[PDB]
Amino acid sequence: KENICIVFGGKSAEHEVSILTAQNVLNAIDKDKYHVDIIYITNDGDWRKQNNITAEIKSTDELHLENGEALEISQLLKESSSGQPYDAVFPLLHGPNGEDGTIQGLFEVLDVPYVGNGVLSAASSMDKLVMKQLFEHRGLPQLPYISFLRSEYEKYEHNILKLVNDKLNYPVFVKPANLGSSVGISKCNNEAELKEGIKEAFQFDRKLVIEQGVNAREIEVAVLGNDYPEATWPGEVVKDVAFVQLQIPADLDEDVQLTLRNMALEAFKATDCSGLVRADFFVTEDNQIYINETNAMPGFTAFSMYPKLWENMGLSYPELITKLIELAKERHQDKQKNKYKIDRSHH
Amino acid sequence: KENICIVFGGKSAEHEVSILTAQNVLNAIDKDKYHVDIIYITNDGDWRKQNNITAEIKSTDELHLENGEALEISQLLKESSSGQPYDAVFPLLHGPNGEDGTIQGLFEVLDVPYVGNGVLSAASSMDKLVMKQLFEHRGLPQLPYISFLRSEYEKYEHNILKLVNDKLNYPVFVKPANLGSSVGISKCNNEAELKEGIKEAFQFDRKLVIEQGVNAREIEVAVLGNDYPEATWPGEVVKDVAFVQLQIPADLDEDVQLTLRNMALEAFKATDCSGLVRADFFVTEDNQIYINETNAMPGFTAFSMYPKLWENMGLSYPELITKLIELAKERHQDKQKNKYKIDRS
Ligand SMILES: CC(C)(CCl)C(=O)Nc1ccc(C(F)(F)F)cc1
Ligand SMILES: CC(C)(CCl)C(=O)Nc1ccc(C(F)(F)F)cc1
Repeated sequence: KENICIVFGGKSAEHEVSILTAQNVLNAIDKDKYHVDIIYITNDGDWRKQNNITAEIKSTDELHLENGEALEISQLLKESSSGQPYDAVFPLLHGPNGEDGTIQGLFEVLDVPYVGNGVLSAASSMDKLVMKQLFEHRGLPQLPYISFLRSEYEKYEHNILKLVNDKLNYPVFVKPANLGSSVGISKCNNEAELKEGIKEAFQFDRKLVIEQGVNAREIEVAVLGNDYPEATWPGEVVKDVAFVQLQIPADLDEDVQLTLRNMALEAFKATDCSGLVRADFFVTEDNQIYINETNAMPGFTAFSMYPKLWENMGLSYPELITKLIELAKERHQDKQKNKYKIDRSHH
Repeated sequence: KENICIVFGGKSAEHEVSILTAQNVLNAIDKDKYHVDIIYITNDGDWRKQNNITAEIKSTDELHLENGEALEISQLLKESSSGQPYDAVFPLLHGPNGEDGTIQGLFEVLDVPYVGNGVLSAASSMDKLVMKQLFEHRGLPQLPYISFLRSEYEKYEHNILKLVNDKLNYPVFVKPANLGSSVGISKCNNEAELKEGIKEAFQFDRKLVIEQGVNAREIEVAVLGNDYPEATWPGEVVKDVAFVQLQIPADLDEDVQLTLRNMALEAFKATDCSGLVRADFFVTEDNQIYINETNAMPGFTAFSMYPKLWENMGLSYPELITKLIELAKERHQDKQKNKYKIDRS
């Protein structure tokens, strides 16, 4: 019997979704295959552990832990309640700066096996500019965009504003590079809104992307695995006004669906993901495809897109959770075996 | 006094360079201006703190190392033995196990102010493929290269080999993408050899780079800063043949030097560095410049290239160390301002 830890909470204003997701994951986990503990990180960095979750979590209130296994973070992560290391830890949260890739590094430093994306991949996917450069190199289609540092804008503003006029069609979005789904973002219908836009965004971030807007469907593909990933049929986030209602499979023609699946695997590769990614695309009325972004930590409730895309392939939510644990072990085992191969060559 | 920590040692095979480097850095810190603790990571992964280094370390043996205080990972990592929070922590080591970027993540999680590159820049510069894609986007010149995952070579070996034949001149080098300077690098003069080198590299990595080799001088530029970084004149290891004395400034045309300085600033930005990078170029006999890589954790003894390059600009080694501390504070304060502003919608 394997030992699992769910870490959730966070100081970031995603506390509640993190908690709901922990409840969803906790309730889809079979407790006779898995010995499960939880760690709740407050909006304070107080780490609170509860051991041996053996029963359905009837309420999200239950999971606002008031108490933890008093021990230090290190100790809380390096041994399961069963006395052995964890087989897999689920980081169901962003870095308590809203960051990704930070908790992964903690885990890596403590030699804790963990679910999902590694450090480079989780950090890569949270930086829109790095993400777009990786997709471009991979040959994935993207909408026109421009990027620059604050230092660049302050020196070459006229040049940069020219570049937007020459390359992008209004309306455009000004977006901070290094947030997730947050402030700083403004749709701009003209140059004067652009400049307001840049200034507001520079208040939260020193690096920006300006992207061309489009009228398109939001189409998403779930990818699962490590070295030989698989992509779901696409699903659609149905909305009458772009500014969860899911349609799975998406109403797209078959060649488009296939192209999307393949580009999802490509996106997953381009950012060197592990465990999973959700690839999010724009698909126009005329079936022009652009990749919008990958999401290394997608909504993961039982009713969320990523899990429901798998259900449609016949991978149920409990099985998806098990598959991600297995992937997590494989990846950890593989990294350690390679450490051994290298050490040995050194010797 | 401000409060500094140096973390050093680590599982990795850099263990003893890391120890020497702590020693150098320690002896370059003015103890009337700075209170200083150190944390040694043991080969087995254990953290051991030695508080309040107050004298010159004449010999590695005056460092407790494995025999410092047992240290769990916690919020306390923020805290000096003075009872003040650390102003800056030097991570003088690579990821004890994994990539680089890992102890940075840990510091990020624990809100520890740290010197040097952040998660994404430390990680992306330990990944040659990601580093090369970022260079390319910035318009930096690089030697022709191809890359692939194991899974792809397994499926498409013949096409991949043809690609090298088509796109690259031999000799070529086969490089694991991940970890630095280490195992699984081959020089390959023909296809028979390449296929051997690929096979051998995949024992240690799941992702490879194949580069066209060149005959070039290796030339380096140190950069220092956060948002308004500055680049040193370039330097070179003195060597009559290209297949430890340094020449700083390097023996190059002024204009080639200026171009390298600018390119270094560009490489710093391309990988979104903080604090510092050393940008390492190949310069051919006919002055063709190729960025080879950036190094987020460059040699940092008193005599290492990175500190010597700054010494030539008139920035002494202790001033270098102080500047890195100040940058680390500025950066940390800036993230604190941003998170505050972000969180306030
Ligand atoms: C929607 C979130 C609560 C945002 Cl972090 C979330 O954490 N999702 C998420 C976290 C972790 C993982 C996984 F653990 F599988 F890698 C998948 C999805
Ligand atoms: C030379 C090493 C021992 C290799 Cl990991 C090393 O750690 N160098 C180094 C580490 C840290 C820093 C900095 F503190 F600036 F980040 C600069 C240089």
